[PDB]
Amino acid sequence: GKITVFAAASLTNAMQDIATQFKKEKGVDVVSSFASSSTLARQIEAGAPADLFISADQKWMDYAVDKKAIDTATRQTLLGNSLVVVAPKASVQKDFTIDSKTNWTSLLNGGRLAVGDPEHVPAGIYAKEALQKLGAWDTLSPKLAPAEDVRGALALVERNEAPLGIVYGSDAVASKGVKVVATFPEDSHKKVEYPVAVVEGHNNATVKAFYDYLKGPQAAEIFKRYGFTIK
Repeated sequence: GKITVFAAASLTNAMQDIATQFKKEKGVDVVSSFASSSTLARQIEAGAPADLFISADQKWMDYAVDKKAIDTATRQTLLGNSLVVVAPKASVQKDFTIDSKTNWTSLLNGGRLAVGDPEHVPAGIYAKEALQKLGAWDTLSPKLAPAEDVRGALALVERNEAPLGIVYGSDAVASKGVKVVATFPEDSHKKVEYPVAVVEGHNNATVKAFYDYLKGPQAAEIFKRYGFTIK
């Protein structure tokens, strides 16, 4: 039959390849919707008939659980990731270090810093927490180029519409157009974690077999090659 997965936009390439292999080996079509985890959790609350939800943070899974929208016994942390700064591939921007004295103003040179919208996109929330911790937020908040999800922020940098952007380490792996120029210290922000859960009322043998496959070795291979860490 058919399975619908709502997945954080950073999972795009990994989930597409997983769906391909799952169809090949088991016959079932997996159709994913990719968007900010916030948008997808709100769609699920409203009644969108997703079978599985994978969030780029604990926050928006918590939100869907609190709304009684999730089969909570299935909830498990699946993946981790790093938070990075990226530049267009061709840019001459050097690697730099991120600390309380980083000269963000200098690095941007009058350009914007592409981010997932920090009002709700997990990549933006992680970014804001870090820049607040580091004392850079009041300097950088006027210079942001927010995006509907972390892949829209990635696309701004790819197109050299922003000279730097904050995206996940895995997003740099997926893109042929950017390179990593810095990594946020892990102690600057909450650990990046992706919970998966079956959506309430969607726990049937078909959906459950694909849920199990996500936690399995074929999926793990694909996730690792796309720059996710396996929990």
